Amino acid sequence: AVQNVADVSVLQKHLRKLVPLLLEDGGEAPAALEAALEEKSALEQMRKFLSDPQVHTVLVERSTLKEDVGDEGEEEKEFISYNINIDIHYGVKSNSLAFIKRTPVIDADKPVSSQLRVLTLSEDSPYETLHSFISNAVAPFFKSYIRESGKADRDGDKMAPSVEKKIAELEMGLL
Amino acid sequence: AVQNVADVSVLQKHLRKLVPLLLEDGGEAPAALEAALEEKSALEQMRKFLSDPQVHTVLVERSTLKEDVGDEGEEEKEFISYNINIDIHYGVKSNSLAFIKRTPVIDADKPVSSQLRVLTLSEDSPYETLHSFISNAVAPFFKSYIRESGKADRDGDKMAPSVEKKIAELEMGLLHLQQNIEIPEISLPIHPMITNVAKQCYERGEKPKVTDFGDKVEDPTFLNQLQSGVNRWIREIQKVTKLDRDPASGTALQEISFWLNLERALYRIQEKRESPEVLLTLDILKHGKRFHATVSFDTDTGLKQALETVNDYNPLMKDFPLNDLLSATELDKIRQALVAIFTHLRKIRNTKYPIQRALRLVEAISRDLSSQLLKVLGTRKLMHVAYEEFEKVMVACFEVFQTWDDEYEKLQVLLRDIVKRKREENLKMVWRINPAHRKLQARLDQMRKFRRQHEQLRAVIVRVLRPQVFDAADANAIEEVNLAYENVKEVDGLDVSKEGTEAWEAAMKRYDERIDRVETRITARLRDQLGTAKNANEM
Repeated sequence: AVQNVADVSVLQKHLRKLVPLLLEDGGEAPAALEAALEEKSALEQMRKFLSDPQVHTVLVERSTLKEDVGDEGEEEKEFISYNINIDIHYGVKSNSLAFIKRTPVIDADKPVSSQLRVLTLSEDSPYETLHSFISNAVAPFFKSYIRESGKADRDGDKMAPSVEKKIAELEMGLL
Repeated sequence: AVQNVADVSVLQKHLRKLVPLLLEDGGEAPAALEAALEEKSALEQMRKFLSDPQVHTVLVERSTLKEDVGDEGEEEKEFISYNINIDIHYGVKSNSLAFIKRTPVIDADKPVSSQLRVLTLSEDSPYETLHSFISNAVAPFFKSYIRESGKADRDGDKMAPSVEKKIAELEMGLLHLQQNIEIPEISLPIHPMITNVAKQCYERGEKPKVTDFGDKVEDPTFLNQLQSGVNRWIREIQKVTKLDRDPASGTALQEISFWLNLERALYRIQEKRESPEVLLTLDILKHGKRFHATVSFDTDTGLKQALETVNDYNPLMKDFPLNDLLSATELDKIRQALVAIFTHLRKIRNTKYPIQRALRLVEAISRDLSSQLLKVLGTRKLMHVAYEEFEKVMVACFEVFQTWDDEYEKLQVLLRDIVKRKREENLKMVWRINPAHRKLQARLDQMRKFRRQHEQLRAVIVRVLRPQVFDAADANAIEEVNLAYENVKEVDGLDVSKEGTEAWEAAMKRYDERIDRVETRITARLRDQLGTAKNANEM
């Protein structure tokens, strides 16, 4: 929703201070993040994402580009870059951070970081990526909540055991 | 793989920088985090996490503890309480940060954040969250991965498209996500001091006044705290107000429960905010001209329009025949309730309701029928149901289904009436609906057929298979018809699996094989007995 909306500056600065801690494991914002700040297409797409409640998903793809080389027998160097993504895409040799509004309504007064839900992805293998992550994400948490919340004692939705079977077959197929 | 074990300090600093923004839009690594964060209880836990190439889950939370304080003056005191866990579960009144090692042992020399993925926890509705977020995170990503990897190009492995299909099964299979949590009301999430002061000023029975609050009646900090609490309460009631189960993916029982739940909740909240505490709070905040809170509360009700949306009570008019149906165990009562509920549906016309939602509810009714009538027929025990009684009960059930079909047709007429109404606004008018029971009825009707033929196959054996009424072929064929009848009788019954009908069809094509053996025998006896003349026993 749109009653109060966080500014481009504050959100982008938060992202600038946040990303290097992740895609550099505690590094500092590089020139790629500078371009991300200056990227007008990104500058508008993030405004659309923050404003529009139709889509609550956004993606930033710190991309590695095959930089040409002129060295003496040394293969081509890798150059860190940036990409903005309203949708999500199969990143290749390009690390990614996903931000989807945990709180669908958008408010500047509301903690935007606590208004957003954070995921990330480094390109090693999508198969094990999805499998292991959903496994150690929904196997313990979902089962714990359903068992301990008394829902296992509630017949209102026998939907939970069915989707437990669904989760199990998900993990089987993905592994 | 297994590599160097990381140290506490590096990841500790990383998470310390990451948390405070994610938790409360700042905080800059609060010491409450660091107290038990540095504690040996968490320290050995995380040493095991980094070292053991088998554990890949951890849950660091920080509950804003609702510390109940018994001292007079207020109700509760806001508190901070960092929490360490190695397993993940729904933290109550708190959001958490999970961390999954992508490498079974993680080191600092390679980027830790590269070898481990971050999850962050939702306390509002963790299930709806995880569902929607996993969907929006993997399904488009997985589709893009399939397209770029060319999984359709190499058909040697076709399991990735199937896992895409099962991901779709997950996402569109459950949307309710155990919806309709029956939250009818909550406590008062506002300033505690004003509440306790008004409580003590009214328990005396002397009408809590403007002045008894002292300067707090005009204190800017006190009034701002009142506004913040009122805004918290109004946001909570808006959140619970905007809730609406999707008509699909549920059931008519779910819809009626949803309707009644929202009805009683809106009643209790339309009777709750009128408590004198709320009234005096608003009055004394407006005393300092805190008009923003007043206009917000005036406009952020969000329930009025919902109240007229529920002001239709033909809902209950259909609900009662639904209850009769749920209690229905016999076909006559079943389509009696069908007639009544359809009449009430025709009576919904004067009321306002989402048309697509109404259609989805009709489909929910249709397959709820399918289910309960399946239960009824299984009760009838068609497994070895006798011939004539099978025909009788099937005629009954099939004419009840024809009554349902007439109800369906008149419902289409009502849909045309609904389109006539739609002429007032002219939105989408896509119409498509199909109860599964038809397929069920499919099997039903085809079973009637064999029953017919089998009857015809009995007396004629005494007539045509009997020698002019040979004995050896007669005996063989009567034995075969009896045994084939037995096998086809006990092969399937109330069984409603269509593949069960197919197996039955194999059994009856074998039946017809014996029958054609009989046809050959009887035609052979025919022709070898022919040639005499036309009259009677000759032709």
